[PDB]
Amino acid sequence: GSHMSNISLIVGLGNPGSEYAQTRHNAGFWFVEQLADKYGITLKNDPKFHGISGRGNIEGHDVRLLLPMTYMNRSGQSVVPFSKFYQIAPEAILIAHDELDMNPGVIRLKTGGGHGGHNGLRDIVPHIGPNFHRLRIGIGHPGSKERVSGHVLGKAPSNEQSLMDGAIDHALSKVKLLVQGQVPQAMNQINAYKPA
Repeated sequence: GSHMSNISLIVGLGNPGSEYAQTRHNAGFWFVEQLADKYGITLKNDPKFHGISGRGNIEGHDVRLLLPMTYMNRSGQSVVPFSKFYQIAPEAILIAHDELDMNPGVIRLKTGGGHGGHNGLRDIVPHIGPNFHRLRIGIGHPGSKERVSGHVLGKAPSNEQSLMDGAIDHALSKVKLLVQGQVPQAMNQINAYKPA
């Protein structure tokens, strides 16, 4: 299984299909797909766990990557059995996700807390509890609750996309600290990111 707070499972939240791939609610997929490319981790079909998953070495540590293919609001139907099967405790899990409550170009590492209204996290916390780490990728808020769907399921304008892409790239550079268990240092260095 996992060991301490070395991160050994990195989950990206999102929806399956080309129609959702460029939407804000797929920010977690963007991070994990980019991470997989950086480290040469193959993301392959994983029907048993309703996802796409991979396993490989990040900086000398055996790490698994997971993209649920459940649709966002059923993400726990992938994350929970996967983490349980591989005996990965929440403390060794990082979940990357879009964050309505932060600006595009803001990114933060958080440990614990609730779902903040996020429908993917809402499907995960009841089962494994809150004590996993989160890479909160700011996407902004559309105003009202009524608008949250056409917002998260929208394709950001280019300036916002650039801001998010730069923040994601910064976070990729800090995964080495996370897989090494250096959560405090990673939190400081991720949270300090500015776009300009």
